[PDB]
Amino acid sequence: QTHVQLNLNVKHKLGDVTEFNRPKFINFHATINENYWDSANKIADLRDDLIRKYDVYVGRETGMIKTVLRNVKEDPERPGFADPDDLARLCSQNKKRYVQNTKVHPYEKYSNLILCNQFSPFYPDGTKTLKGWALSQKDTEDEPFGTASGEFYGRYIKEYFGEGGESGEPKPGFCEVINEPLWDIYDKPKAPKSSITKLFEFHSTIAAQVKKFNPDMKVGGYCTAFPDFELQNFGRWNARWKQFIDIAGKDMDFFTIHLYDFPCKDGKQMYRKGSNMEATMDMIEQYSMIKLGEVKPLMISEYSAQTHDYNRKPWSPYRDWLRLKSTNSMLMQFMERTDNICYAMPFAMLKSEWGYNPKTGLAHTARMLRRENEPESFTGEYVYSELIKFYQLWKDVKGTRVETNCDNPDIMCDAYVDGKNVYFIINNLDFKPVDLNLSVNGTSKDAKSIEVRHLYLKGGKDGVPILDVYDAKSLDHFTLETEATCVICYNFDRKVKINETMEEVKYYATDYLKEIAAGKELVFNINNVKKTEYGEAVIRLGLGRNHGLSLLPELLVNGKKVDIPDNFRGDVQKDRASFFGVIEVPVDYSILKGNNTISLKFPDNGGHVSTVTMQIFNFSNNIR
Ligand SMILES: OC[C@H]1O[C@@H](O)[C@H](O)[C@@H](O[C@@H]2O[C@H]3CO[C@@H]([C@@H]2O)[C@@H]3O)[C@H]1O
Ligand SMILES: OC[C@H]1O[C@@H](O[C@H]2[C@H]3OC[C@@H]2O[C@@H](O)[C@H]3O)[C@H](O)[C@@H](O)[C@H]1O
Ligand SMILES: [Ca+2]
Ligand SMILES: [Ca+2]
Ligand SMILES: [Ca+2]
Repeated sequence: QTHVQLNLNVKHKLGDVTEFNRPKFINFHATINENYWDSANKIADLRDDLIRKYDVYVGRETGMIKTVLRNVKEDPERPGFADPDDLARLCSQNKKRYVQNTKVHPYEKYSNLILCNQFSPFYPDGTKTLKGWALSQKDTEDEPFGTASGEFYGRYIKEYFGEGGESGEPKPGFCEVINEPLWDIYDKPKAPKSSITKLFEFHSTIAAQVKKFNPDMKVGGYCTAFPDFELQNFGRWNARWKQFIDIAGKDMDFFTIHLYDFPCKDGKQMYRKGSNMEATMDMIEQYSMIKLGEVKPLMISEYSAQTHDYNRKPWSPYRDWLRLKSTNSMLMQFMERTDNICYAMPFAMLKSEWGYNPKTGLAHTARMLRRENEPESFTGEYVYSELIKFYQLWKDVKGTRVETNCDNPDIMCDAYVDGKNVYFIINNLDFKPVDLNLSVNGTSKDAKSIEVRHLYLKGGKDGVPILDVYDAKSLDHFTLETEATCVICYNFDRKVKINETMEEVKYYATDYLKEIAAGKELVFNINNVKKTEYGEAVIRLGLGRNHGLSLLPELLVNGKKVDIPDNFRGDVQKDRASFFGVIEVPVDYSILKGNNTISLKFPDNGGHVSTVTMQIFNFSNNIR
């Protein structure tokens, strides 16, 4: 059994973040003004049900800007530039439409828009628009590559957006440069395999042009389709994200990636959830520290699962479950880094009827709504898909973060206190049910009530997701289902008193990315660590090694032996080509000091230590 402990009087502080951020986390890939809200739905006022009742935020949109780019006339004075007058005209037409759409204006308080360009025709590779012209491909001193694309983007933002309501749509919170560019440039079938670093320079040019027209706008990149750092023995890291940080890092306000699990690609299960995405995110942060001297805010503008083996099938509840389980796990992991995550958006769109292909009968694979007669036919009014269960599960969750601990790296836990209510969230990374023994410490009173919410799969493969919601007189034990999530809601007679603090600080090494040779000591240094009287600590070993190679180095911390656990967060990565993941190693707090030496010795040759980082948890008093 796994012991899960909730210390509800102990605030968990990370940087200056102490509270659950619903807009940052409980959101989806939509806008308040898409016309799909307003027709063909069983629920008459769908915004009120989805946005208001469930308290769900938006969003991200690429289609409006694409339509303007693809239809704008060319500047007669400057070949390869959008005409400023026609651009203003098209933007004005759209702005007028927004201004007249008064029913959506009260929902602006739920919206912080991520704007982004689709790859084509924004990337200036010669692709022509519907008006028969291509964005300038020049790369001169006065017209660096992407100048015309950048000017288009900057002018679009300036011309279309207003200050809310009758003044126009509020400005975006964040401007991503370009969606999944290296997928199109390098990796897709029949990709041209043009210059990778040219794309990175393009980001600097775009940022400068956007900020010429819109000085306060945050710009980011590179919006990576598949951040797969270990590939080609870390050659992929060295050619891509390393270079992007080196070239454009100083010019970006935020970094942005996409994170998709592959639960079923030609019958293989290749997950990021668990230790793999920890390694990806640690490598971005660690190298940012080395090169830039700071961690850059990270956006995850799309995440969950891509379901290859089900993507030529019609809709099913099971396909939605594949997405749900990835979303819940990834979300917990992003919550653990809330101080350095600026936005994380599960990839679920509202309706995307544009994505329905009448040739094949295939609807879009990530929708909040589906037609009543699906999967048999794409007919009938729209009703919620199973993805609504995510928003049902997370309903109400807010408040001050408090300390949890669970003694199984495959179980993730978190908790938030909102007055009299406490939300205790537990997620399973294991592929079997896990029996939990629950302890709630820090109050003298029993809860007045307990509501259990449990999201799991019934009936195995091709089964259905179930959201069980029930009241419990007590909850000392609970079986969490395979890859399942529960949210346990405790309600107390009076407001819960939070009277202690646990402050988490994450420290980075002076170096990274070291090759492993058998019996050869690798030495890392983590310095200026601040200790208090009482604390705990975790060393985070990012390892990228072929299968068959040891994940159990000899570890010395300040000359003292520290044991490495057999179990780490998530799966052993069997169907992946190699192992890439962070092994989390608890370390006795008394071994640590301000300047620390971490030594690793492996028994075999090959692979790399990608990163060594450390989390310190400092307590206000002797809370253990
Ligand atoms: O990298 C593996 C690929 O497998 C293919 O079977 C799949 O079609 C392909 O999907 C693509 O993935 C991202 C890049 O472009 C979109 C497309 O669906 C998506 O954003 C990819 O998964
Ligand atoms: O494919 C054209 C449509 O794309 C929609 O947005 C998509 C694209 O960017 C976000 C979202 O998903 C990605 O995979 C991209 O393909 C857009 O909303 C529509 O109006 C069309 O442009
Ligand atoms: Ca990409
Ligand atoms: Ca990559
Ligand atoms: Ca494990």
